[PDB]
Amino acid sequence: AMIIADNIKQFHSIRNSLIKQQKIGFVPTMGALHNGHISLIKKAKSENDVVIVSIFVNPTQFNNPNDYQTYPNQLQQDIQILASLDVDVLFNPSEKDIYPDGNLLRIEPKLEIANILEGKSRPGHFSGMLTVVLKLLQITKPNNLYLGEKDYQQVMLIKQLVKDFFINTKIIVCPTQRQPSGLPLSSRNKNLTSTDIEIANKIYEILRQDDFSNLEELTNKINSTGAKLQYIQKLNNRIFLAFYIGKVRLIDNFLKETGPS
Amino acid sequence: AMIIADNIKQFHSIRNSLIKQQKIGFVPTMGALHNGHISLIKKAKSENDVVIVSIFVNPTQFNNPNDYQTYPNQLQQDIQILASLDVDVLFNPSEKDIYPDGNLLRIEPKLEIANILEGKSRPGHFSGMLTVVLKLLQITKPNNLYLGEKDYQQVMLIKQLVKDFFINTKIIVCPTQRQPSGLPLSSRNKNLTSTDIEIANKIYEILRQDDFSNLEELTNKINSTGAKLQYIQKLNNRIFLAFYIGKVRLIDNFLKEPS
Ligand SMILES: Nc1ncnc2c1ncn2[C@@H]1O[C@H](COP(=O)(O)OP(=O)(O)NP(=O)(O)O)[C@@H](O)[C@H]1O
Ligand SMILES: Nc1ncnc2c1ncn2[C@@H]1O[C@H](COP(=O)(O)OP(=O)(O)NP(=O)(O)O)[C@@H](O)[C@H]1O
Ligand code: PRO
Ligand code: PRO
Ligand SMILES: [Mg+2]
Repeated sequence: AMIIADNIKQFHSIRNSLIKQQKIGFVPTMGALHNGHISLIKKAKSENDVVIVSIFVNPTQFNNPNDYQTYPNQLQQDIQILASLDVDVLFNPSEKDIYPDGNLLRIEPKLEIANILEGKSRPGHFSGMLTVVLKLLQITKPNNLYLGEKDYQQVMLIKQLVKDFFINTKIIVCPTQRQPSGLPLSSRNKNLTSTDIEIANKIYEILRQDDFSNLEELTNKINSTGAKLQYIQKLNNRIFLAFYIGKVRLIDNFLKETGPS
Repeated sequence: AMIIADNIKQFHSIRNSLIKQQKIGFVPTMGALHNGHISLIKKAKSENDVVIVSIFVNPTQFNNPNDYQTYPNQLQQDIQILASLDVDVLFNPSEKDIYPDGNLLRIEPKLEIANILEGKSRPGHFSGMLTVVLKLLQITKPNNLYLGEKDYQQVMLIKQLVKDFFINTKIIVCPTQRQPSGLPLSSRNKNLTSTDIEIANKIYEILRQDDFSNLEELTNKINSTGAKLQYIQKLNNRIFLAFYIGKVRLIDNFLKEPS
């Protein structure tokens, strides 16, 4: 019963079948679906008449090519996961349908929140994500859109985007889903070995009780577990970080006062 | 009968009060209307049930400050003109309206056609225009967009923009309106002096005979008029050129065989 639009043409026909009198939620993803994804969907299903999920791994937002090839995909499973949530439409285009001409027109952010943290760390990542998210919104024309708090600046950036471009959509920000350790669910977590999860869980032991008072000391702890701490910083009440375990790269942010978990 | 909407909110309630059975044409402009502009509008009135003209001078497209200070305002004369055309809606917003938070998000082109001609001589300009046109379209949501062939690159660029961003609007291209001399109707012309105006026509009488076989010579000819030629080239079947007369900056493009 879930419909699958494999290309834009299919999706357009579906999309122009629905009335305006009714509510369309949209959850975009790169697939390899986990409990975090699933939470956004559920919430979408609670608030809307039609739920659209897209799965596209957008090339232009990967600054790291090996990351791009390394990126997990299991579509047949994602479809099964998606159909067991009674998702109405899976939009699953190819690069060729999103970028018929290649990437010739791009959103380039100039803001402070764009030059820090994830923005400094992955150059061009934000441009790419902003370009695809604009295109996805234009295609899906949703009433409601669901985003994880996990990628915080992503949310800010998309909030500005829909404002600046006069896109009529509510943005709902969903809380980050975590493991008991406090470790946030991530698709790239599939790529980490048993040895790494050990480290990862160690890191979160450290984070779970720590002051955040002294940041240089914490880096030292985290770097000692074998992961490479990339950035860690305080903004308002909130801590942000990124780090590598092996070749797998993970980000997190949470309220300083409460978290992770 | 013409609604003048000086802000987005006013404009929205107007935009969304309209039926699907009505076709909306849009003619974006920077104001200071001349017959070039009119020609576009006369063509929109003919193909549409509702015509929307906008006047916004977009700061973001200007790569020269004095060009921006220079840029001609006749707002009241423009309202008049737009009224004797029986234009339905005049949308003329302010900067706060269009860039509520400043200019944070930009359309940036990477293609050759944005790296040549007007693109070299006006850095930042194409990104500026693309951003405003995107906003303008996202706001007006029209069926038909009317653009002049005079800004050729821009036309090409807006054609890309529309296709890349999945906006359903037809692009309709309209022929350059000219003075008898062949000089293209232009807003900045209202800045030419009476003698500068005669220099323009000299330049165009020179263009009216050239086989365009030697451009350095055509160049020296143009420059001997007092003008300062910025560039001239053939790409495909056409000439593109731009030049200065004093402070005023003008451009053209046409088939090798400006009538
Ligand atoms: N643990 C999570 N809790 C809540 N939302 C999440 C979580 N993880 C991801 N999301 C959101 O799901 C959407 C898709 O994430 P996704 O695009 O698939 O790529 P990613 O962030 O680079 N790798 P991943 O960690 O799986 O998201 C985004 O809005 C994410 O913020
Ligand atoms: N002489 C002309 N003939 C036909 N169309 C024109 C002419 N001049 C301008 N237009 C078009 O009218 C629309 C608005 O132009 P405009 O906003 O005034 O920017 P512009 O290129 O600086 N125009 P201008 O300064 O008047 O030459 C654009 O699509 C133009 O290409
Ligand atoms: O462009 C993307 O892929 C990001 C990921 C979550 C939704 N938006
Ligand atoms: O209106 C504008 O912003 C310019 C001139 C017409 C098309 N682009
Ligand atoms: Mg994913």
